[PDB]
Amino acid sequence: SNMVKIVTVKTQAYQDQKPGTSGLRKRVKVFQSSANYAENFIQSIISTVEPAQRQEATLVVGGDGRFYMKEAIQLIARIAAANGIGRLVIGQNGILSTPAVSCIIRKIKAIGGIILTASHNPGGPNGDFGIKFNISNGGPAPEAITDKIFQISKTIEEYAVCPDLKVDLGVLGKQQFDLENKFKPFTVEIVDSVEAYATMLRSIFDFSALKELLSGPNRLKIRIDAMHGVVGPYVKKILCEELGAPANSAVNCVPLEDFGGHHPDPNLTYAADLVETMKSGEHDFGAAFDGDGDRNMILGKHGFFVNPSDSVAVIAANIFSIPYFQQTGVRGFARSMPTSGALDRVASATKIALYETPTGWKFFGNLMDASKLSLCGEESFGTGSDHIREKDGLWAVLAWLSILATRKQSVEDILKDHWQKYGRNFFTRYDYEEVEAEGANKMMKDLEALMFDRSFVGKQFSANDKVYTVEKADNFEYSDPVDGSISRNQGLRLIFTDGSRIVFRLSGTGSAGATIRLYIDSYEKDVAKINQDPQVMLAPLISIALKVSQLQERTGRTAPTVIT
Ligand SMILES: O=P(O)(O)OC[C@H]1O[C@H](O)[C@H](O)[C@@H](O)[C@@H]1O
Ligand SMILES: [Mg+2]
Repeated sequence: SNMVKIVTVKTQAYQDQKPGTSGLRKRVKVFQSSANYAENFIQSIISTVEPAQRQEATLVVGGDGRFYMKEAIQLIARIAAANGIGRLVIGQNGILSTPAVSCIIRKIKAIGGIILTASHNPGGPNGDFGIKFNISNGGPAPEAITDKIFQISKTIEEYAVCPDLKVDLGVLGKQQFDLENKFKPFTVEIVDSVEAYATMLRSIFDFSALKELLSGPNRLKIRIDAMHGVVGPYVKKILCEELGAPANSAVNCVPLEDFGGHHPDPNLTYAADLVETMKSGEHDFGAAFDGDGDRNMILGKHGFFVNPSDSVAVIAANIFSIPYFQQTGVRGFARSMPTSGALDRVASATKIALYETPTGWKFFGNLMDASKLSLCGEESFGTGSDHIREKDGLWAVLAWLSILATRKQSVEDILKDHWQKYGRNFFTRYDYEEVEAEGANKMMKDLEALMFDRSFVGKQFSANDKVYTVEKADNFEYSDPVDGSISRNQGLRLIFTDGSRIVFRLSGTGSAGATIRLYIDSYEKDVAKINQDPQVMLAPLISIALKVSQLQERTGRTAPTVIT
């Protein structure tokens, strides 16, 4: 069973195996009931590697532990072997967080990786399955490569497979497979899921300082919720075993194939258990990760909610508490365009460049690969640095713990100090889910044409005490300074003279009919206004956003589906 035949299987192409920014995501039942669905796609990824480059190539493979992952990893090995891929590096039990895969690709100079995750979407027999492809910089495959995969998948007629090859995913070490009529062996390395990632973090952060923060009498009390997803064993081996947090600090830290039956998505309703725990007042700091570990929600004593746009501003303002940045320097800051302007206040005060990018990783990774980006953030619970080429939720928690250790203040007092220094960007996102496309597209086309008229800049909108004056209004465009690409129609912005913004986007992650995302960013300098309820302070700007867009009239919605 270490010697196996290579066979050619005739297959039929599917027409919809189109990777997006985040991979190919289908319902598990589709993968199961569509013959050769996964095989076709895996073969299609590998066909993008020139045969002459396969023998010396390594692919990193792992996923978030959801149902169907181990069957898929076996299939990757069976096809990789038969196609002449020299070596796979696989996390034990198939487990690798998305940041760990990025770490390992870059550490061992793999040609890329295949991540078995649908991120924050549910899993289990009735949920979703995802297949991501990352390339040699450890980041997501860019669109030129995912298009080739899609093209290959639509006309594929056969794949090569080693049907008798079986990998033991549970034991560490090197497994070799001799292939019938092939001279060199196929090699699988099962590595510890956490080791390489933990070794990386060990050089970024001061584990001594953190261990002192988290251990003993006056320890910072923390509660970390992996939501039954991939970050679980990372929490246990790093925060508990190595840094000395008591074991009760790690909740939902055993990966479950169905993520305990819930969405592994960190926000106030999907992580309501963590929130309710934090309300008790016993713990100083709480955090939640998504299913594959690149997203994070940060909570403080009493359930104080650090909104992600503030979180990256705070890290930016205390960035040299982290030894990595002490030693590399700060090459730049970035946030997606819809993210709040809190980061800009910090970057302006410290004379560091601020990149405002369209939604999507590739803009961040481009700037990182150019040595221009050290810290980036997304209002959708994303924080990252150039230590890898994916966002990193556990990294962001360690960043926070490092800042708490040097600041010696509560999470809430750090935010109050921040807002007093930079002013506060009150922020919320309204999601209108599954609105009819005709209404939503009409709402956007009409609003854009309203904004383009000569009189729109300088117009004044008032609601209560607030007056907002239009400084600029446009449909966001981005000329990418690395790859030359021009990204257009990236979101309608109403930029007011006072620092506030309204942003409208249509979601590019198509559900079934459009979803509208309305971002409200209201800047406030007054000290008697910075400690107010955000929804109260955002109401004037929300009123204006609905009035000028005519959203209720276009869509029939009187209320968002989700407020964040
Ligand atoms: O285009 P949208 O629907 O607004 O989604 C954009 C989002 O897609 C994924 O969920 C990524 O994890 C996020 O980085 C990104 O913000
Ligand atoms: Mg994710």
